[PDB]
Amino acid sequence: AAETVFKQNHAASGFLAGRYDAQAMSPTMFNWSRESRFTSTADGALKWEKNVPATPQNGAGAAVDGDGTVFIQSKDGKLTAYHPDGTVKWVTENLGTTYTLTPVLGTNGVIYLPSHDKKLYFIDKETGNILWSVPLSGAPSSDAAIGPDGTLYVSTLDNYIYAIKPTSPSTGTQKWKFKTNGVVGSAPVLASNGTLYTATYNNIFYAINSGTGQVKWSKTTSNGFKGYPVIDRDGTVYAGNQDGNLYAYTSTGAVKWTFPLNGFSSSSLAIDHNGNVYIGSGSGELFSISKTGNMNWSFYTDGPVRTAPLIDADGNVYFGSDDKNVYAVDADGNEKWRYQTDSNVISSPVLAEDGTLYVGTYTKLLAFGAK
Repeated sequence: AAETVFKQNHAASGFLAGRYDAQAMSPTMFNWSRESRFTSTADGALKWEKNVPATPQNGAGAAVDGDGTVFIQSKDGKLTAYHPDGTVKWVTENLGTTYTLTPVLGTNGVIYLPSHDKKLYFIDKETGNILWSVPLSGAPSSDAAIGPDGTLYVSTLDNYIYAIKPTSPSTGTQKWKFKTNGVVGSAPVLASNGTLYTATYNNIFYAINSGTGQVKWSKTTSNGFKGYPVIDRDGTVYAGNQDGNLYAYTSTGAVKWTFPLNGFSSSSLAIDHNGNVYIGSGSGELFSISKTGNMNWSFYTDGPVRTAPLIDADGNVYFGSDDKNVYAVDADGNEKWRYQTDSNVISSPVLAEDGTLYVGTYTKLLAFGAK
């Protein structure tokens, strides 16, 4: 257990509060504001590095529990639990290859990991033993988002949104399922009013009632949305589109505004307690954009920014780029430090209680400790 509990929301965000491990330091990559409640004095000095070969979907990465244990999947079928000092705590194998997702930490020590084996794994966080699995009709294309009652929402590659009850195979596991029109590119996120949001590469944006699985409203665009959106207190969805614009939709489906990214959207989003939203672009920039759609600042890198940015309690923003640099910037967009590595930084950063920053590439998991 950690000092303070994990919250999905600050005053300016509007995600649906789900049954996540409130005692963990970072129990989920997305479906939360991505503004850490922790500060960090990390100055860019590498604490350690491990070889974690991965191809994470939409910037998936590690999770950290209350004890500081770092859980991360590798594309060799392994789910590894690391102690804070880099030594292995346990390892479970034969869990799925090709693609990597985030091991989401639910209540009662359960890790929820969807597997390319077309299974949803219930894994004990303490030992790494598989409690049971739920079969999926297709390969999963998203992390597991957890509802208030523990329902798990994932998208599958055969064009479905699945609502799975967090129960043993002794009962029916399907709360509902929704056949989507096209390949899901925007993974399910959930808003305070109970709406689930997703989108497909047939250019359809869905607002789905997460209680019944019925479509509230939908919109088509000229191009497809990609990544995990963020939601503000008013229920407005901010989502990056491959046509080069960040869209903002109100909860009723009205277009609040758009902002041009000078390139295809390349990362999922973050929202701070002042209502600013952050997104990376294929143009190489990491944008900070106000709630009214005005650009606060733009940090330039030499490659597409695919890591979903992370904000700490002091307003510093951490991310990585396809120029193979890990970046830390202050709340005004000025560089604090950088770190050159051998592979593209694509696995979104995570912050531990003591300010240790974990971030990953295609080959390595990195750890930047305190100063």
